[PDB]
Amino acid sequence: GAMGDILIVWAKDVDEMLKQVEILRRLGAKQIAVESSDWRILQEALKKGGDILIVNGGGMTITFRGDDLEALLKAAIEMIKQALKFGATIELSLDGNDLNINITGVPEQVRKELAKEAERLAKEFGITVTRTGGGDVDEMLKQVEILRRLGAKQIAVHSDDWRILQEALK
Amino acid sequence: GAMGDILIVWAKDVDEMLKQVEILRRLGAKQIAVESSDWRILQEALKKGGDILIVNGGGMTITFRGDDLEALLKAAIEMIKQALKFGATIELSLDGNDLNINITGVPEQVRKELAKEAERLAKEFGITVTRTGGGDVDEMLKQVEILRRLGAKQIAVHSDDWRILQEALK
Ligand SMILES: [Co+2]
Ligand SMILES: [Co+2]
Ligand code: NA
Ligand code: NA
Repeated sequence: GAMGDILIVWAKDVDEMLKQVEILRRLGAKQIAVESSDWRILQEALKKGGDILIVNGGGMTITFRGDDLEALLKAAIEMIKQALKFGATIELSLDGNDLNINITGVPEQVRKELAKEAERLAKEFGITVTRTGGGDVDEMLKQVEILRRLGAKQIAVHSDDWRILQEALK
Repeated sequence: GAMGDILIVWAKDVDEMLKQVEILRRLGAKQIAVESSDWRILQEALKKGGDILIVNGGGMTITFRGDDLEALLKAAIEMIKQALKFGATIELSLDGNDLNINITGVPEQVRKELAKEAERLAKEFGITVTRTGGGDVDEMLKQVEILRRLGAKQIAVHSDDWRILQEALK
């Protein structure tokens, strides 16, 4: 189309992803890329007829959940300050009662520390936290091969994530 | 490669972009996609031999600059709280004395309000701010055609950004 060739959907829930894809198709979108830390969401994107995926191999998505938005924001803000100081690239978005934080470009020991602070911050502010991805490099290599067997044509990875993973492979 | 087909570089400076691309090529990267609000950075990515670009049509990058990181973070945190409440998707990263905030999925009037808060917050915390992109939809359509004439093969756009732009076109 006139504005581009590919639309990028960041998918945090299978149902929300399928609804978003259908809305874009009705507006006349032809190619939709799906980004997720959740391997099951990317497999569902392929099943729906997509073939462009954005993976997160070395990083993770932290999801804070709670009815008080100001408490989600206080938890998220501490994660953001720490992650940026460690040199990570962050993607944030509000989705109902959920605040999603996609973190890339930090080594395994730093990812482990951030995942621990997420649990601590959730207890402090009286909210729940979910962590998606964070796998070792062998799990990533296995899940990418599975996406390819299921008919992925183009798999994209954040450069900072790819550089962390290459250093870890060596 | 084994981890994917395409590496994504978020480029905020032409020189930093060219250095990043060269580092990835030395590590054996074959296809590198460049993302920027800055049309000149995307044209430079094409000149260097790239052909996959991620554009920002309706949104903007806010860049806070200053020697005190705690002051950059206080300015950034207020932008993050406001932008998330308005339903925008945000991308953040520290780059030397710069804090970069890529904002998509808010209408023109809300983008205008956020750009004003950025100026105000910069004055409050004694730091400088730069705004990149924020163009009208006609400028986006013109700059996409220019990227295509300069040899772009695949242009990606965030779905939230594309939906804002489609509503604005109508
Ligand atoms: Co991403
Ligand atoms: Co982006
Ligand atoms: Na903290
Ligand atoms: Na504020």
